[PDB]
Amino acid sequence: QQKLVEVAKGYSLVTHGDEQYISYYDADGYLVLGKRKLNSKQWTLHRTQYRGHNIISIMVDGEGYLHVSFDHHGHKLNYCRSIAPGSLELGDKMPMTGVDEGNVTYPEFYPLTDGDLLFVYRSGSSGRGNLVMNRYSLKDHKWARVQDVLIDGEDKRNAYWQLYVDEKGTIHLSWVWRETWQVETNHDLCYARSFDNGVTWYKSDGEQYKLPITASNAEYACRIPQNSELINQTSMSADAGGNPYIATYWRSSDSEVPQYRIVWNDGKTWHNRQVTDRKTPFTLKMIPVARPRIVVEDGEIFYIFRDEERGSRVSMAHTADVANGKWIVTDLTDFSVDAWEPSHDTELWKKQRKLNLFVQHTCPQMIYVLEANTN
Repeated sequence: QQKLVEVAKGYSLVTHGDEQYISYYDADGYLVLGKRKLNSKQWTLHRTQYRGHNIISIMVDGEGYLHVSFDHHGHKLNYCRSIAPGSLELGDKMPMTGVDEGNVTYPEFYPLTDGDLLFVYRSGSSGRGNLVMNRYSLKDHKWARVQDVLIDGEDKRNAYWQLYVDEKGTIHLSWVWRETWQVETNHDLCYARSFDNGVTWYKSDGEQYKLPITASNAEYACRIPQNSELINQTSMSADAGGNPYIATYWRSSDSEVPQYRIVWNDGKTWHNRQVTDRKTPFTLKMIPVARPRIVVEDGEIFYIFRDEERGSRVSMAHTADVANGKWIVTDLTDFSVDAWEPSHDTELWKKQRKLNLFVQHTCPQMIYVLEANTN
């Protein structure tokens, strides 16, 4: 039933309709775009005109156009669109809004209701990283700025964020704060959501934010102090009811051992729960565990990770119900993928409840799509 489907060797996975798209850098450093029909193993692979840092984000809009952004130097925005619906061929680089596009890192697309797109990036044009958010309107075929300043670290702070657009079109946002250049100064887990494509933001209790969101006015999903081995830049999800779930890891005050965690809000309060039972300490001050990924089905969680304790396999922790059920931990591979961190086809889960993972041994190594069993 589970399958490990070959793509190609390389030095980011999205379904639209019955086709799955992928992006990676080949051995010669060229950005490749590929697609297959679902339930087949034949990839059409298109080496683009662009050569490689090395972050690629793709998304397909409601018309079937592929939008692509890549971060090499962390300077000018690199943004292209396919020439036609369904095509892997890219046009020339183009602007989005033409404003604040000179110092771009960590591009991320998300799909919105009715075929529109969201774009989030880390802008460096102030001298420090700042979340900038744009929307692509399918009806007028242009990009517009949604927020210039959403999370404000004032003089004192950087933020590291993750987002998810749920099955109702709500934008979920969570982040950690970081005080200095040192990773040990990560602290806390904060939350916001928007029901109106990023115009207005709320806390989970229904209180409306007055923007920007600072450390003073933020909703704290969890208070986690500095020196807790709290990692930055993970992922989050939501169920069909719009309840948010955040996956990360940190170490409790009394323990030497960091543990994977799930943090979620049930409509009334925040909960957190330990996911596995690790025994090996590590400190962030080659990290032996990966940043986690999650998919959810009404409280049932599939939590994807990688841990030196388990031989650096692709691993899964699964619970039938995050509120009450035990976690069953298994390996999806029986081979090490070393420094790999999970990513998955977010749209395929939302539309079809199939979990597909981008898998590659990470230090040319074969890229695979792992088609996991979840029911």
